[PDB]
Amino acid sequence: EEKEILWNEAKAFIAACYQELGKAAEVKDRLADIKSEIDLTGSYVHTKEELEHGAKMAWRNSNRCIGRLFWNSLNVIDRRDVRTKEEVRDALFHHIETATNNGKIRPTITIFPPEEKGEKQVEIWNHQLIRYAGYESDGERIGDPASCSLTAACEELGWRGERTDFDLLPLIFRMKGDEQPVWYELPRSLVIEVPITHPDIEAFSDLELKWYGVPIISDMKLEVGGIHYNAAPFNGWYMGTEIGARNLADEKRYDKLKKVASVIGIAADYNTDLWKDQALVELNKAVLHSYKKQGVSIVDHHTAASQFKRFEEQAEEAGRKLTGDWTWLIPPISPAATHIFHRSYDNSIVKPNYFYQDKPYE
Amino acid sequence: EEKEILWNEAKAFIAACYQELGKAAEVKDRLADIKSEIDLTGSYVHTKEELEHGAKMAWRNSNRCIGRLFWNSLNVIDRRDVRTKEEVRDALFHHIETATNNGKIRPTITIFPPEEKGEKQVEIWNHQLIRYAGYESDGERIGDPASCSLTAACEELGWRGERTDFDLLPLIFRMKGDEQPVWYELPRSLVIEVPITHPDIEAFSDLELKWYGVPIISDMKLEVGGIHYNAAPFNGWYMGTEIGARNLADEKRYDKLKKVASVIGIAADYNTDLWKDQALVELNKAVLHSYKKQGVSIVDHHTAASQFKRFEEQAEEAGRKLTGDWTWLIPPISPAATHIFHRSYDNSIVKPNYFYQDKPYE
Ligand code: HEM
Ligand code: HEM
Ligand SMILES: N=C(Nc1cccc(CO[C@@H](CN)COCc2cccc(/N=C(/N)c3cccs3)c2)c1)c1cccs1
Ligand SMILES: N=C(Nc1cccc(CO[C@@H](CN)COCc2cccc(/N=C(/N)c3cccs3)c2)c1)c1cccs1
Ligand SMILES: C[C@H](O)[C@H](O)[C@H]1CNc2nc(N)[nH]c(=O)c2N1
Ligand SMILES: C[C@H](O)[C@H](O)[C@H]1CNc2nc(N)[nH]c(=O)c2N1
Ligand SMILES: [Cl-]
Ligand SMILES: [Cl-]
Repeated sequence: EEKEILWNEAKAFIAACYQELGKAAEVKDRLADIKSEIDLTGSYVHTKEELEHGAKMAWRNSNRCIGRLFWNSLNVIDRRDVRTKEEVRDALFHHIETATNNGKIRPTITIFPPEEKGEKQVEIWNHQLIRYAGYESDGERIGDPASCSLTAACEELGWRGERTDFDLLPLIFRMKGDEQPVWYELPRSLVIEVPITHPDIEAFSDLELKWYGVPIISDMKLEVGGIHYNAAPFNGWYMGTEIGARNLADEKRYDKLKKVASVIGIAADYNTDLWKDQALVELNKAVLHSYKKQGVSIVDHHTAASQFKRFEEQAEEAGRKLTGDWTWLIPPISPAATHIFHRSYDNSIVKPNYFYQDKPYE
Repeated sequence: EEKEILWNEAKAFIAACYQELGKAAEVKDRLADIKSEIDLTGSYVHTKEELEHGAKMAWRNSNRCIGRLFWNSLNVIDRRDVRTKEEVRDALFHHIETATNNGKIRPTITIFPPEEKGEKQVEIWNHQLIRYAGYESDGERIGDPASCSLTAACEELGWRGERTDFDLLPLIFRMKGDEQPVWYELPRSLVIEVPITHPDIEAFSDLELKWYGVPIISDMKLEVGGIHYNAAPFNGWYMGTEIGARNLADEKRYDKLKKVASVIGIAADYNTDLWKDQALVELNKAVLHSYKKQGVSIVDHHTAASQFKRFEEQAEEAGRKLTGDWTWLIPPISPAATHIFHRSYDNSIVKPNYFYQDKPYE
């Protein structure tokens, strides 16, 4: 059964992929090769062309992503050759360095050996390669609450955070055959961070806010033609609202709106004053200003939705069905000011794609 | 078949309604009476108790409405006795007067005779009882574009608008047996309007914006126990974002954000400045300020979502399933600042309920 699933997924993927690459005449022979390989080994190996186009198709098919206009320019790094934890560490360090590109962010994915029979070869524990620790004791929170459980697991492995609000978590991953993950501190020279200041309000620096430059999602499974790449970290650049309307604003994250209200000089006393809305706008202006001033890539939500509109037009022109998740594509501020809010999207799942998988901790 | 549908819908409604009213022992005899009445007449007549509770249940079941906490205090006016167009006009004038209540808005529904065999007795053409006309010629728009088609139809019936940006449309409705609807100008003494000013920015009055006090939806069908009340206008009060983030802001409505930007003294040149977001916040603060200053009821979106949270808790406490449409319940500004954004809702349709119906014009 598992073997039949693989072959059916393989057939669909190779046909579509080779059609897109103008290789339709080669499908028959490639599918023959594959069936034999599956018959003998219980699996098959993608060509570098298949793996690269597959990762790009997976991005193109991600219903929740507003940044898909740029799917075809994804930089795919093939690391299916790694066998040791030093090689994984160095590959993850390299990804950070080349994706960061001195601030001019390059969308990149590094692809590690895939699952064999559901057995992982490399298991990454981080949610993002660069993220801040979170702590709770004594009732008072320090850092990013979304990182509380992983931070606690790292402190079970001999690591200790300084307990600032912005401790960088170490890389943490497990190799097939090892019982415990290993961890490595991130070299600070690799990690660009951006201090948050406001273009007009000098007091805004009093909040001492910062965020990291490059979001690199490292806990999703890339599925391509029935092959499960559970370890394939990827990055784009931030849309500013992710930082300003969610990471720094959510009550269960950094919860900064009352402090923002205070430094911008407005009362935070009455719902009818819309002080939360006003604070959210100024915090989001500060995030965009600060990234731009630092020379780190970022996109505002209006420009992002305009880009997504072009992606919709591109799909229609290419004769491709468009899929999307309206509830995630709308930005969390001024959503009715974007075209997204005023149309609907088919939320069907199409493969290749990126999928959630169970956490190894918790 | 139609008759079977009616009986099945009647059974479900009477059982549930009488259960809620502590009248469970009367269900059997009432259902007997009903089946006979259906058998003889092809229909049945609600008691005043059934009609009143039915309208309230219909509101409670409206998935898209954030204001449902107050469903049980709906003021139901029974006008199933009307037979003439003068009686309909006077009933609609009365609804406006008693719902408006000098600014302290009372949620109210007036219920007219229902469809008989799909044949309407009274057919209301207005989308809302109080709404502004819209015109397009010469390329330039005047008034509310959402009213363009109905305004054109009214001008086919001998009415003529002054072509200001805020012309009040007349009431327009058709009686069973008449080929054309009749129209009646609204007495201005019945219509409260609110000029839009800003609490801190004096220049805001230069925009000369206003909106009407009471939104009274008059084109939906109330369905209760298989009976179709196609004419049953209802009103609550506004949530401020409806006016400030949509009616005055949408590009296909009054499209005022660039003018707002100008009077609040910010540039409207760069997406990264978030000038649309800032303009939206100040316009929405002005709307809430102006309604409050005029003594007209209105709710801000933060308070409304807090009320909706209580509605969710009330349902769970009463053992009632909650249904909702996430895509409409989230407010169009700062939606992630409300609890609504962070949970999900079952969008199942439950009756009694309010439904769209085909327009008689267009
Ligand atoms: C180039 C810049 C990019 C931008 C501005 C962008 C923007 C976004 C945003 C704003 C989200 C919503 C995230 C959230 O609210 O937590 C998102 C989701 C997503 N993006 Fe993109 N994205 C970009 C590139 C990429 C790349 C390169 C990939 C993969 C190759 C990717 C795959 C996804 C996926 C899978 C999700 C869904 C995550 C989930 O369900 O939790 N995106 N994107
Ligand atoms: C008491 C104050 C009320 C408030 C603040 C309120 C709030 C709202 C809001 C903001 C919407 C979304 C409208 C839009 O975006 O166009 C809505 C939808 C709705 N409300 Fe309420 N509402 C209230 C009372 C009522 C009443 C009294 C009824 C009926 C008896 C009602 C039935 C509905 C229905 C049917 C919709 C959906 C309209 C559609 O699908 O187009 N509401 N409500
Ligand atoms: N653990 C799960 N999933 C899960 C649980 C909680 C949260 C999440 C994801 O949380 C998101 C909340 N906003 C955060 O996602 C971060 C993200 C994802 C994609 C793009 C993001 N932003 C960017 N611009 C980019 C990052 C990388 C490329 S572009 C950020 C996932 C599971 C569910 C079922 C089985 S496992
Ligand atoms: N014509 C249709 N429906 C339709 C078409 C276009 C638009 C609409 C409704 O437009 C809404 C856009 N936001 C406007 O609804 C106005 C509204 C509805 C409910 C509550 C509203 N606000 C309030 N606070 C209240 C008004 C009355 C009680 S509370 C406003 C409905 C049909 C579809 C299928 C068959 S007919
Ligand atoms: C396509 C989309 O569902 C549509 O534009 C909806 C979105 N959510 C909404 N929500 C409310 N409250 N009112 C609306 O008119 C809309 N428009
Ligand atoms: C319940 C709801 O679907 C959930 O909170 C979603 C809403 N839309 C979202 N949209 C984005 N882009 N990111 C998110 O984390 C969420 N959260
Ligand atoms: Cl993030
Ligand atoms: Cl309205």
